[PDB]
Amino acid sequence: VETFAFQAEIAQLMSLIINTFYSNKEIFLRELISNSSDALDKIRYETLTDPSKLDSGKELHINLIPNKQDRTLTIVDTGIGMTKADLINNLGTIAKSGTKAFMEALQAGADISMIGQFGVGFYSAYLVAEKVTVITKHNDDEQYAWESSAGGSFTVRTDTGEPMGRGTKVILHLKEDQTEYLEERRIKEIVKKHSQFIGYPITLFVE
Ligand SMILES: O=c1[nH]c2ccccc2n1-c1ccc(O)cc1O
Repeated sequence: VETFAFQAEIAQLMSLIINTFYSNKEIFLRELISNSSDALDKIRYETLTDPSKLDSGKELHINLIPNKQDRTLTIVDTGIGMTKADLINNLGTIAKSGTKAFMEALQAGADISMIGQFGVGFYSAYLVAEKVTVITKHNDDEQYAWESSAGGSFTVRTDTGEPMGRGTKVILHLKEDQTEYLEERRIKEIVKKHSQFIGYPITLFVE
């Protein structure tokens, strides 16, 4: 198990998110589904020039799996996935995002609301989760599990668990007061309101 520090600005962004009373928390699901769609688009385009890219799995979809017993909501996609390097760089640093302008924008006009337009939508997961685990398999690497309960650091380790072929699974370990996101009716309404036009099947697994 390797432990890494988040880039300073990401750590600051996470604390803000972690501690906010921002009301419209449901946007977290929109952001994760939008990230999954992007990942699926990526593997799908690459497969136009090289069909063998789908040897790890031909299905392109997104599944939502609430688990009331474990208090987890899991978002699984079969997109392009992430290499170890991608995990460390993309979830650990500002990378390609507009993080700095977002951090500045506490004086522009928008609050916590425009996160997704600044390329940092992923972190909205911390509005509802005390901890996030990301399990991922990219065609070019082994399967890895990234995890963080914020606080400034994250871990990365080889994942020997159930093989996924290719894709990314985000497991949200929900805060005790955010269990509404495990309710079928709530999940349905959020998908309909924010993600209805996503170009891949989004399937809710009923408990
Ligand atoms: O695993 C991934 N590879 C990607 C490539 C491009 C965009 C998003 C990508 N993702 C990705 C990132 C965050 C998620 O919540 C889900 C994902 O599938």
